Amino acid sequence: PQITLWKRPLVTIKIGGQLKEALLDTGADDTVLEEMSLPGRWKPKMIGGIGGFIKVRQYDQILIEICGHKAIGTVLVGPTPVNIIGRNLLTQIGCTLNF
Amino acid sequence: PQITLWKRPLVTIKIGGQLKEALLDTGADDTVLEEMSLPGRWKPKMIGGIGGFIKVRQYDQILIEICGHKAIGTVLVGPTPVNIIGRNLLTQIGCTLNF
Ligand SMILES: COC(=O)N[C@H](C(=O)N[C@@H](Cc1ccccc1)[C@@H](O)CN(Cc1ccc(-c2ccccn2)cc1)NC(=O)[C@@H](NC(=O)OC)C(C)(C)C)C(C)(C)C
Ligand SMILES: [Cl-]
Repeated sequence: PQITLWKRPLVTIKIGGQLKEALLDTGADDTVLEEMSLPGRWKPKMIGGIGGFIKVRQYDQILIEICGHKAIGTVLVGPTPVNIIGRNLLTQIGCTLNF
Repeated sequence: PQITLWKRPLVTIKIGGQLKEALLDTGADDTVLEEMSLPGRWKPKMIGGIGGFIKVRQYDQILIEICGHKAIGTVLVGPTPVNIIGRNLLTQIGCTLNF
C-alpha cells in the first residue's frame, strides 16, 4: 500500500498467533513491543527515545507478520508506550519513504 | 525522492535561516528541534516518547524547508536528543510510506 501521514501509520501485526496494532516508525532503529511473552532466550538492550533510556528484552529471529508481509528478525520487548515497527523490520517488508 | 530505510532517514532542513540535519519520522505526531531561537509567541507543551516526557516550547505557523520542499506548521523546541520532522510537516511535503 501507499500510506499517507495525516493519521498515525498504524497497521495490524501478527506475532505468536496474536493480532496487535503497531506504528510504522521510520524514526526508530529497532522494533519495540509492549510487554508480552516470546519464546527462547533474550539478551539485554538499553534503547533511547525522547525522555531517556529504557531497558528492554531482546529476542532474535522472531516471526512477525506486518500488514500481511512476513518478517523474521529482532523484536524488543519492554515498557514502551506503543508497539513500534522500526527500520530493522520496515526494510524486510520493502518499506520506503516517498515524496 | 525515494528514501530507503537501510539507514536513518536524515535530511537537510532550513529553518530560521539555519541549515540543520533532521530525521524524517513517521512515528512522531510533532516536529521537535534541539534548542534554537524562533520568532513570535510560544506556549509550553509536554511531549512523550520512549523514555517519558520532555517540556518543549510550541511555536505555530513556522516556515520550514525540508529537502527542498517548503512547508508551514507548528515546531516544538526543546531537549530532544535529535532533530525530528514529524507527521504535521511530512504531510505538507507529500511524504508517504510505500511497500
Ligand atoms: C536511535 O534511537 C531510536 O531509534 N529510538 C527510537 C525512538 O524513540 N524514536 C523516536 C524518535 C527518536 C529517535 C532518536 C532519539 C530520540 C527520539 C520516534 O521515532 C519514536 N516515537 C515512538 C513513540 C510514540 C509515542 C509514544 C508515547 C509516549 C507517551 C504517551 C503516549 N505515547 C512513545 C514513543 N515517537 C516519539 O517519541 C514522538 N511521540 C509522539 O508522537 O507521541 C504521540 C515524539 C518524537 C513527538 C516525542 C526507539 C527507542 C523507539 C527505538
Ligand atoms: Cl502543524
